[PDB]
Amino acid sequence: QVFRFYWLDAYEDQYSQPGVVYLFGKVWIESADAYVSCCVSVKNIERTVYLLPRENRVQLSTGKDTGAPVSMMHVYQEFNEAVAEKYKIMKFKSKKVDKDYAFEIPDVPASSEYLEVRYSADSPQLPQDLKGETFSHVFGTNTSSLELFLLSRKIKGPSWLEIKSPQLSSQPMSWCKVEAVVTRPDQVSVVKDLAPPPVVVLSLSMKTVQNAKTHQNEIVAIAALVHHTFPLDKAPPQPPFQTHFCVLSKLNDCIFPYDYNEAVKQKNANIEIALTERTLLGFFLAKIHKIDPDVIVGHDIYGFDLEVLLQRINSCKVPFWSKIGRLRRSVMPKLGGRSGFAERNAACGRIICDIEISAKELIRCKSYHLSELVHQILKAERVVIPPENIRNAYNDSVHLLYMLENTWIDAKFILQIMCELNVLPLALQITNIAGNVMSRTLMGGRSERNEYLLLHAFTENNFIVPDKPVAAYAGGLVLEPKVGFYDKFILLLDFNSLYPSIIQEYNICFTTVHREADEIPELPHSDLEMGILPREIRKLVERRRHVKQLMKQPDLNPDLYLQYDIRQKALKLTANSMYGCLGFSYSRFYAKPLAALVTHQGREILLHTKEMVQKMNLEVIYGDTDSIMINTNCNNLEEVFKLGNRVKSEINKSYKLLEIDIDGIFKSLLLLKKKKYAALTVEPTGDGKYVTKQELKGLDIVRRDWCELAKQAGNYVISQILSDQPRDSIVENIQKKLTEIGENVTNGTVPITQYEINKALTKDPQDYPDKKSLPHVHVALWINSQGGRKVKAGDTISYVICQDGSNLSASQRAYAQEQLQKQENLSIDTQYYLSQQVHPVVARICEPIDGIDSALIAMWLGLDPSQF
DNA sequence: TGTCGCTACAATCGCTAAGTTCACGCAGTATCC
Ligand SMILES: Nc1nc2c(ncn2[C@H]2C[C@H](O)[C@@H](COP(=O)(O)OP(=O)(O)OP(=O)(O)O)O2)c(=O)[nH]1
Ligand SMILES: [Mg+2]
Repeated sequence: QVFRFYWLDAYEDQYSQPGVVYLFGKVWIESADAYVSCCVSVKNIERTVYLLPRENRVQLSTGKDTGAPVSMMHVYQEFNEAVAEKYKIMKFKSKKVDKDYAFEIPDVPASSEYLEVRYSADSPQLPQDLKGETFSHVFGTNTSSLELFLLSRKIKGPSWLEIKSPQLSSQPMSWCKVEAVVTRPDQVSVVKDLAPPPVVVLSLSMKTVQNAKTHQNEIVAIAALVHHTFPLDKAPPQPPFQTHFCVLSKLNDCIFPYDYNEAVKQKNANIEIALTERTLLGFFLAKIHKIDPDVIVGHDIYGFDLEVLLQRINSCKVPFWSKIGRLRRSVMPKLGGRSGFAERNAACGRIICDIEISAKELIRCKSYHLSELVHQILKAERVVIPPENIRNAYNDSVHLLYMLENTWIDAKFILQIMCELNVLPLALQITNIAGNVMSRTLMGGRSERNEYLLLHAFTENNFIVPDKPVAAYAGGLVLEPKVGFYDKFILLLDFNSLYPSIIQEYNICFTTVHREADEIPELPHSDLEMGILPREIRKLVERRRHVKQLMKQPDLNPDLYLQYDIRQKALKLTANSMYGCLGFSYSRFYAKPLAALVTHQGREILLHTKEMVQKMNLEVIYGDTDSIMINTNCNNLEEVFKLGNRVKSEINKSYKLLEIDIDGIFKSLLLLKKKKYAALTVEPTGDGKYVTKQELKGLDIVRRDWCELAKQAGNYVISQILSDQPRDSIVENIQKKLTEIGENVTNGTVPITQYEINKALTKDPQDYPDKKSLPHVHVALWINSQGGRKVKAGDTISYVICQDGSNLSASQRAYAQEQLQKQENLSIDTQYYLSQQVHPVVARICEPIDGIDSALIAMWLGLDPSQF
């Protein structure tokens, strides 16, 4: 009678169907000897409200205090007489429950007795501020059905579920293969210790041509790759894709090449040629229904792909739109709005993976557009078709097939990127840790993950969580650097998980720090037991430590090493976001006093460590909120390691959980400012042999907002300055290289790509006020003016500042590289680069350097020293 | 419709206020009527 399946996604409609949640997942059907998508509708999820009784009865209007003690019987009688009649509640089940509370609502005791009352989700929802003569507060009034279900059944991310006494649906309600109806939450249970089942992953790339007549993006091809046995707990398979299907349509007025049909037939691929976008969309929807993928992956899927698909479906009136998801509906949610919420609702039941968002979360790159990711991750070169060539493709079979194969290659690259970063396993792990839904986790962001983690933690410990909500404080202390150049051995000491460790050691929790509704609250007493937040953060820290230890294994595959590093960084960021959400104004658990206490303890710890190290007769030259840089004044590495171990042990002796570890040994350092230095990191190889690795932190050479020419010049200068050559030779080489770069720029021998400068966008180009015209924004608008895919918020834009004879400021002459290559009145402003891109960076680098100054750099670059 | 925290640096733009130059008065000498 039981029903075991692996649930992946959950969907709830607060307005359409009250008290109903649909769970989508995989179920093993023995006859087919494979998993089939199944949907389970958990109905009758009653809403629970906790009422806080008063100590004594109070008159409602007079605001008096009669003095009659208020018991649970009196509370129930009042709710049955006044409130039940007032708000038209017919049936409700009432019981007395002893629950805890420690959050930001005044006059609520830590532990007290409440009258839990439930009733159907069809009944009206009580107001959040409801009060009465016998009760002073009502909680959980705005509790969503999904949250109630997840917290009641203790479901934490994807996992196997067992359903008792399943029912059959009267009529089909989902596009899946198996359906089942659960009459109550209590009939659903969780079964642990079972491997996740392989899922279907569909990677799709589409090419569109915009109609300037209506500024509508019309789809002309969809190249899609599918793998039916993609694992969620193992390494990506090779080859990453099993089979594929291609669909290619024509425009409204253009026609196919002469012998397109014969060439397509000879190609032997699964090419299905749809005459019109309507037939193409119908075929795509039928294919999606047949495959029924569980994880649809793409690039800009949430921003461009799904939005265009749904808009064209609506325009062409493709009958069964709801097949894009897994539920059966008739009315499409209104498009637009912020975020991909419309897209997510449209694709309900399918986990949408946007490798753009995932790449932004996982790695750091100068640009996040597909070509840059392909070059950086896969180390391949991507051929880009200009939109004019896409329009002109309808003139020969060869070019049309080239366009289709380019779409196919883009889809393959998207799948390869998804597999390389290991996005799906990491999403599963983080979802299990947090306990939210996987689609939200893959949508990005840290607030929901930590919020659901703390929801699960507090709920399981008999606590009433706060109702969902419908530089504030000081931070870390940065030591004043001893700016200069150091040629001896510098020993770096860095704390491990400093803020998690502070939370653990000092027992900082909602139930331990007695706040008061900007003074740092008192530390908790050492008598109290460990709180919920220390326990959760300790679990996170232990998981990260386990991953790091697993990384230390010798002879590891470099790809597996990078995957482990990414996972460790993700866990570190998860813990740091758990800390940060305490100081998030819109968070469910906004506890600014707790964050202030944590930061104050961090500052105190750093100050104490600095004082201890200085009291040890050692030199301290830098430190950023958890770290210290020490000038050993030694040239032997063994003594450096010995002293480092001694000082690390001495510092660790004063703490119970906080530990200090030797971060690295720098043979040479260039301390310029706060958060700006370059060093030759030393990694010992053995038998007294060590390898020197360069390391730049915060310099302009490691920033995407500078031209690659300036970055190259600064890198060469830093390499020379950090070398062991005599100073005179270093200065001579710097002069020679600067003269060479000046000659190259003056003679136009530099490659054009070295002039690009990248600046990201915060809002849409339209939403930027008319604050003159910020360079990138300027170019951004041009890109939107031109006939190409628009540029939205959070998109990098590479522009080249060029001469136009305008006698205007540089910031108002920013242009795209294609603009320069096209227009005959635009030329690269050589003087601008030589004076404001190369000179500033090298001058900043060489500030503490003897023999080099701004005037000398200008002279070597061929500029006029006068102004400098 | 959501949206982790804070600290630091750097370029750009607007504002604006001190600093500067250029021009108006007085005194003297001189030339030229
Ligand atoms: N909220 C938040 N806090 C951060 C972030 N990055 C760093 N911090 C805080 C918490 C860290 O413990 C502290 C020191 O930074 P670290 O990069 O050395 O990380 P941490 O010491 O926690 O761990 P680790 O040294 O990598 O083992 O600064 C962040 O992105 N968000
Ligand atoms: Mg650290």
